[PDB]
Amino acid sequence: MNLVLMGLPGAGKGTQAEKIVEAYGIPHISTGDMFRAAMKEGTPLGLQAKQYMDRGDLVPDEVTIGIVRERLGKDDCERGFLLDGFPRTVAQAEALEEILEDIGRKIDYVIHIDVRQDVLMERLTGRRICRNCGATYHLIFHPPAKPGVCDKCGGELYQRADDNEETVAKRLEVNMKQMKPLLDFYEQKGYLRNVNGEQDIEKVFADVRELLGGLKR
Ligand SMILES: Nc1ncnc2c1ncn2[C@@H]1O[C@H](COP(=O)(O)OP(=O)(O)OP(=O)(O)OP(=O)(O)OP(=O)(O)OC[C@H]2O[C@@H](n3cnc4c(N)ncnc43)[C@H](O)[C@@H]2O)[C@@H](O)[C@H]1O
Ligand SMILES: [Mg+2]
Ligand SMILES: [Zn+2]
Repeated sequence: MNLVLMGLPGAGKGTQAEKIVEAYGIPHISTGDMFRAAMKEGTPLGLQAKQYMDRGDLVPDEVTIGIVRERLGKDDCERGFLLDGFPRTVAQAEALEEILEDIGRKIDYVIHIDVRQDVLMERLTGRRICRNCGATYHLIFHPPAKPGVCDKCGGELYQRADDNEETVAKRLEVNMKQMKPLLDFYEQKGYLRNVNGEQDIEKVFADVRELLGGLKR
């Protein structure tokens, strides 16, 4: 399974990626996760990315493409992979085609989790994640068994810096501008498939398993 997840900030991509990885054993590759880990470590790329992420802007194309090229060339990607929130621009998608031609690992399907913008502010301001393993919760929609504690590793939950009302409105504007050109790129390829993201979390995952059932595991 060679897969991409696309969708607006807060649509449910991370939530569904956790369930796909647990079921099928393929590597989870999230560019947002990679940039936040680098920022916490204080590396030159992490400090560059921080200026863009704090505002709600996208990180420039070529440095982003470069970290993806290197990750996908690893041995653990031989029998499949899941890209979560990359690509984000048509220039990223064009580069990704050339990378996969070269290593012989072409995309099976692009999964678009479709959610309208009027519900996304409430999704993002109540999001809480695990400091140690990244597991995703929501104080109203999907709370942990014990308050402030991860169900998976027992670590402390926290609110991301970028999940504030002012930075969320900027993220929605920036990412919406890229949606129609990216969706048109993959529709013309023939392997874009749509999922209704405005359902219960377990029903969204059911529809995702139904999409993926024709692939070898
Ligand atoms: N390729 C690239 N190019 C350039 N720059 C890049 C880049 N990638 C990253 N960057 C930079 O890095 C930053 C961060 O990137 P990114 O982290 O990828 O954050 P985002 O891009 O803003 O996407 P999120 O990770 O925000 O949302 P999600 O769809 O995964 O939803 P979730 O499952 O958590 O769910 C949301 C909430 O709702 C809940 N929820 C999930 N599903 C449902 C449901 N069905 N019903 C109710 N609630 C639900 C969850 O519990 C959760 O609390 C960017 O702004 C940019 O600066
Ligand atoms: Mg994510
Ligand atoms: Zn955890």
